[PDB]
Amino acid sequence: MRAVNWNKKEDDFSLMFWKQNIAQFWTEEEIAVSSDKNTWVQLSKEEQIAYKRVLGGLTLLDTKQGGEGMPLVLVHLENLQAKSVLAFMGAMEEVHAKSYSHIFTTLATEEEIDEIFDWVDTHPLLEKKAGIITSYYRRLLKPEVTKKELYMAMVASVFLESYLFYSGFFYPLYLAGQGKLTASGEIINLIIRDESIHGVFVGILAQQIFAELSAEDQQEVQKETQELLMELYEIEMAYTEEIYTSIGLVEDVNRFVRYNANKGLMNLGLEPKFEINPIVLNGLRTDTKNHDFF
Amino acid sequence: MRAVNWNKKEDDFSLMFWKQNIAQFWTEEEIAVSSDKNTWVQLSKEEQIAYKRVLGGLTLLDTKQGGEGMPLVLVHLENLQAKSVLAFMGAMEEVHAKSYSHIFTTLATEEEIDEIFDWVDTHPLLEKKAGIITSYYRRLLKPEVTKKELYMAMVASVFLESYLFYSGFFYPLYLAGQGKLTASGEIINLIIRDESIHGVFVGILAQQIFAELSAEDQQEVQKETQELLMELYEIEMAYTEEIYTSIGLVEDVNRFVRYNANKGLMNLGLEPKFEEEEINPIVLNGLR
Ligand SMILES: [Cl-]
Repeated sequence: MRAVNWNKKEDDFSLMFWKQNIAQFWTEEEIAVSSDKNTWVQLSKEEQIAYKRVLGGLTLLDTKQGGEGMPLVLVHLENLQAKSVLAFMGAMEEVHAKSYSHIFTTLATEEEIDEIFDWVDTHPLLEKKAGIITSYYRRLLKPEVTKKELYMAMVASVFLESYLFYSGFFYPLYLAGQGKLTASGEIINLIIRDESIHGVFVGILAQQIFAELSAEDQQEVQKETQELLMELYEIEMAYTEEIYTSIGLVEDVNRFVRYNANKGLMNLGLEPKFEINPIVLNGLRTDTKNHDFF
Repeated sequence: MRAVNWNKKEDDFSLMFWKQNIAQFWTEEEIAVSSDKNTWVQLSKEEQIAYKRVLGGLTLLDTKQGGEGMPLVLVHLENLQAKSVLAFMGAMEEVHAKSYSHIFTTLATEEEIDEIFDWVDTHPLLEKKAGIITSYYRRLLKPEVTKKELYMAMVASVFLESYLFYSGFFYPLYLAGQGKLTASGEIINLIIRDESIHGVFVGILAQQIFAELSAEDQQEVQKETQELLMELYEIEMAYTEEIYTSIGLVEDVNRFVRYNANKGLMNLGLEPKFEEEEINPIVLNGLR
């Protein structure tokens, strides 16, 4: 039975991503959020509700990625060095989720927070969105998986990390780019810096598996991938209408969703399928690599 | 579908263990090991081989715990706060494995290191003991698991983290207690500080799942747990004989194995099964 041996590279990139994930390590206690209250109270009722709801949705996606996606993808990987990186990435998803709770504690009452998490649990679009992704993960709950099944779980992972978060990330970035809730904006930037490298790494692993598939299986997963992309897009368009219509931002968020869907495709080695709001860009500007990335 | 909500406690202990695991965070780059070369070269070849072999075995157990044990136990937990803790613990198992490679790079040539890992992969006792543990994990590769299956995977996890490591941890602690390889000894101590809290936490979870079983299921897993303990003991005694006979420490390591088996049992809420003894005082000084 093999032990991970870092003296003998198993691939050309796992060490670099291990080191970068470690270098980017942070926890919920490094960014104090209390100073955001001065601009929180200046938001309208409708803007506060949108902010809290998008944070709830972001929390759900991190919960599923750290607790189902990374574990089930990594257990079936044969590359022990890449397994190591994914295990660390899954732990950082849990750090991300906990950081949203830290934001909530500062900006909302105990009762308001619990109302948001009840709204998340019963929300039909969030349940549909997360169910679509996790179906590909739950297919891996068996002793032996095919490369097609593993590939499609990695696709789902890239789409969650590079794409599905961004209808939610929009709003903390939009406010921060206006000087509002900048400390929470710093946290979201740290989260984005991690998710960006997560999506690149899983996308590399997916491309390696894809090349190992038969031509017939390649054509089948290409179709499934394009269908999944658009299935999620339909749900995201319903979600942006639900969240952002009250505050006038639906079309802006949709452009941002498409931008990040294209990024997810590129992480998988695929061409863009869709043809960034400047205030969002300014809210990314606090992190040099985020602003360059986007 | 539920998102983790740390505002509303799911149990009385996950937040405390979350905070402690974060507080204990460290990586491979924080302890420079090159100063150990001065005492490494004073060891005989037999001592050096034993050290490298036991680190190879420790690396195998971390590989399986981070890459199979924690993932498969956590995926079936309903408690999202406890899931969070386990995901972090699994990542730290991978950090531990990477730290052993850091020690290897300092103390051995590239060819020597690859020889150790080939020795690990083809070792029959390491394959057997790892296979016994991972059999309980692999039973969780299905959409729905029973609480009996989850309990026995948690038992296997506590036995690995609180017990099976210690036939290997012995020798770095013993040498460090004598002033030898003390930088590597500092790393092993950081690893032990993590594994100790891992075993306590998983043991708490196991006791919770146990209380949720029918009496019939309780009687079954109680017996399976005692049998597993002693099946692993028989393998560990073969392993200590193989590793430590050359350097005269077999009976010393066996005492330490029994001590830590008892700790694993107590982490599960179970009574000790081996003669309760004082820890070897040289090892105690290596923990100091
Ligand atoms: Cl296949």
